[PDB]
Amino acid sequence: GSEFGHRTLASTPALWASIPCPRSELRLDLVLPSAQSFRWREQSPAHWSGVLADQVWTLTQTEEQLHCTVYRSQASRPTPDELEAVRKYFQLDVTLAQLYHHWGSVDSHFQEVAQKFQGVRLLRQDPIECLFSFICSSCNNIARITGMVERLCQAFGPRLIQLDDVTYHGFPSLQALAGPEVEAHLRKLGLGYRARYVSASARAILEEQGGLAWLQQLRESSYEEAHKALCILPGVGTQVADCICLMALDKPQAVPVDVHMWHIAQRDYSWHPTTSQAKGPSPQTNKELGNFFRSLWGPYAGWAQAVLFSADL
DNA sequence: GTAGACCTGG
DNA sequence: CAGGTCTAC
Ligand SMILES: [Ca+2]
Repeated sequence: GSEFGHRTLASTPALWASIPCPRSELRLDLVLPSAQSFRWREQSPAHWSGVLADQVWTLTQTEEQLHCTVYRSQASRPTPDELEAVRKYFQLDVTLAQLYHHWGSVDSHFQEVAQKFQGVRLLRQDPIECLFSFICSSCNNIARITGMVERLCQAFGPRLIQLDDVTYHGFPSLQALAGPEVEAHLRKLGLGYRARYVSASARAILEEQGGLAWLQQLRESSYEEAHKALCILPGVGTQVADCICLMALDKPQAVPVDVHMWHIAQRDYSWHPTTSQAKGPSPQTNKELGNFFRSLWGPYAGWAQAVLFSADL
């Protein structure tokens, strides 16, 4: 009975396991729907379900605990090894209290604004999902992006399991996305011109860059190196590259500059371009603005930016 | 080194 | 009308 549908902490207590984690270090309601990953849904109030480490999970938290439950057979509580995967996904080793202190210490503005928005951290995402999810972010809003990514995974990703009327799918592989007629197919799913970038980048990686390995090892390369490489892919400009660097390649100093960030820079810092004579967003002015926040916040400027983006809603 | 074109739900 | 990327003078 309760053995069907998405679980909740109450309905199947013996199936959940917890990870010590204070809400000051993580607010699911601030991270999961914030445009880092687009594959988490709050199917039950305060409960988020999505694919993590190739399996489906539901997560919910109390004041000091991050409660997790996994759907693989034979119903059972998450093993310690599995829970680890959750910890790594949320990079729980990176201490938020420490980062907030540092940023608050060097930025009076961050100071005030951050008090009301604690728990905003960066998800450690898979390079492929992050690469194609953000290729779909172009001239698009979170709601539409979520739909496109969803249709995309349903059509080309492996079927995992079914909860209620939701069939979860793993993210498509490079082979799948590189397949014949993927573009036309993606266009039917509404991805528009982005359909072409998805197809083109899948093939470029597989047939020109050396495949998945080329991408995966960027995590060991330098931020400037990683950012440089990523920009080779079609549909991947400096902005989506920074997103990938920050979100999947362990480059915490990466700062994706979009119009949103410009608004923050102008309104909350009275910032203006020093180098370029261009007064608005341009390849040159965007690069600079990114440098501005890096010198202000430090080695984790990217994480700091996420905090401001949350409080800005 | 700065404009329209690219797609389409609103 | 709306998060960028791409390419033409
Ligand atoms: Ca490119």
